[PDB]
Amino acid sequence: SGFRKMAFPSGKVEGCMVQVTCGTTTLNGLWLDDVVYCPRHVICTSEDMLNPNYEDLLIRKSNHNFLVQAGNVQLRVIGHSMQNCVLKLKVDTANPKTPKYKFVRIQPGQTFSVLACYNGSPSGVYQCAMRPNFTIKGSFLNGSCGSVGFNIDYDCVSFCYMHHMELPTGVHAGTDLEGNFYGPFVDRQTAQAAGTDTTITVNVLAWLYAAVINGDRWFLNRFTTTLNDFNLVAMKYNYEPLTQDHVDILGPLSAQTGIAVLDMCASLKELLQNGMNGRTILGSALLEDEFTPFDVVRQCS
Amino acid sequence: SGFRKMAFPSGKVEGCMVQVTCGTTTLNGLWLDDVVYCPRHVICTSEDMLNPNYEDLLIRKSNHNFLVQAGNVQLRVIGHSMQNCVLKLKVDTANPKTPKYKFVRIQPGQTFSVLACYNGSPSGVYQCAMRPNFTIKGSFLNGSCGSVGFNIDYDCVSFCYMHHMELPTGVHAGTDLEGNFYGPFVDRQTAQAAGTDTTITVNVLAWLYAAVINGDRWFLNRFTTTLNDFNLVAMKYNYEPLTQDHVDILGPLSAQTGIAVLDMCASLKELLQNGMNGRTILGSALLEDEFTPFDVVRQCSGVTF
Ligand SMILES: CC(=O)c1ccccc1C(=O)O
Ligand SMILES: [Cl-]
Ligand code: NA
Repeated sequence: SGFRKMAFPSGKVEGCMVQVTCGTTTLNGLWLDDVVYCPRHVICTSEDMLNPNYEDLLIRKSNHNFLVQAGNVQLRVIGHSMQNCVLKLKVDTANPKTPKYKFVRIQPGQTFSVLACYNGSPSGVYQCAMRPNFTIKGSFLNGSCGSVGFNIDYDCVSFCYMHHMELPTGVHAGTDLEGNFYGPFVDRQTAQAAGTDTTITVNVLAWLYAAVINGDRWFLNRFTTTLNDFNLVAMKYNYEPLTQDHVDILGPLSAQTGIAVLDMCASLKELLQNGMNGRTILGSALLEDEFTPFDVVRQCS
Repeated sequence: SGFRKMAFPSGKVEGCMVQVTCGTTTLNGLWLDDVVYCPRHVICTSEDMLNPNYEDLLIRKSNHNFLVQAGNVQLRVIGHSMQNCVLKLKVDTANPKTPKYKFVRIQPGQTFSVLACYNGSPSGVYQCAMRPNFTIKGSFLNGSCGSVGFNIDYDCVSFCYMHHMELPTGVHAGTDLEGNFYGPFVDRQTAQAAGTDTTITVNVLAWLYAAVINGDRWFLNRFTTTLNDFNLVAMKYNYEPLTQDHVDILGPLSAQTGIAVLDMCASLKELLQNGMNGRTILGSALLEDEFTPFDVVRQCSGVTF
């Protein structure tokens, strides 16, 4: 038992991290087979920050303007193309540490591990969720651009995030590994701000199910609710709407605990009204929204 | 900017994990050079665990009584011995993935990363503190025994923990890699409980410094205090006494922010007395005590491995 914010083992991603340099700009790249993926803004200079013309800046580069370093080895760039906001450097060596991998674009509420890297070297690993406003609450200093987010369900590494920038409110924005941003953001230093954030309702319920599995029942009540009445109350606390999809997804946790999803929704309504009265759930004094139903079942008995 | 609970990158340790089976018991081993380390209680049946005689049980065993698997490869066991509560299994082959490593014993209050494993397969990594009562608040299921805890200093892995058991309260107990328990526990199926725990004062202060550095500042104030004064408050609230050593360890963060430790203790004093006035610090409603001063400086300066 016990319940912890738990990341995937990072070894399969550590073997893929490299340094990419262009002009005076150094950031992280991701080395899979014979390709290195990195944010295209590596090719920008001081004035290219506001309104860069990427197609114009790239056409002015040759393969030999890109310095790629895997530890001590200098990889040789033989090819370069752009896909959306991601630059792809072909190299003469395929990475011998390349794992089974795939690229997936996740939805708001999904969780992944982040391997924070500086100068192509890993610094640490932690768990994040894609917020409903398409940002992540990360830990990223200058030089962390090119750091990736991933899941490792069953020895295959699914890459879902590459880090591009920090927005003025201290939250983080990036792309899938095909270079398409999550949310309405662009790789320009023009004024940008995230939408108002909301609490991931389905994840809060999954964590309440986790608390019950780990033998906590103090927050339950004899009440139930309609899905509609639940959504009318929840949205008054900036909670995401709960859909029939979300209800279906909680089915197995419902079955294991014998508490119906709409009975647990009644428990959540009460917690939102009363708070915790000096108690904690699974070690938190807040309702936690960065554990998915899949996360809860993976970690729990 | 931003501040998260962050583990060390685990790859150097994933390359050392193997599966050890003896009879019906499977659990995890650590394979370093030509030795596999695991808990001695692998050699016990359920009946044995009630009142085990490890000396006597172990001599009755032989090398071929121990199945050691590194992925889809059997290792050949050529020797077996016991050091305290750890079994050492000498094998015919050195781990070609052995990193630069030391065995280290940590102090209460210090943090480390756990690589949770099952059947010799790394499953997850998370950051823990050795509690003042010598338990860790882990996440472990059946089969997790032999999972290890570690730090990284430059390119050297310092192994500090091997998982042995869950206590009735949901918290976890284990040894260093020389087989000495952390806390007053024994490897036997018997009634054991965690001492009442306390809050790691110097870690809470480090976390308030991380809050300030990330622009969380409401809890600050014009006041200051003394060790004596604060410590009488600490004692009252089940906090560790704050030593002059703790105040010296926080020097960097007191500098880099222009808050003095007793300045910051005055903020913490008010928080324990008054509460958080329904606010949060770094997205917590609790005073968080599993970040060391080193953890805060490492994360707010970008130290790499
Ligand atoms: C890269 C990143 O997230 C970051 C972190 C801290 C300060 C600035 C940035 C930036 O957007 O360059
Ligand atoms: Cl998804
Ligand atoms: Na003060």
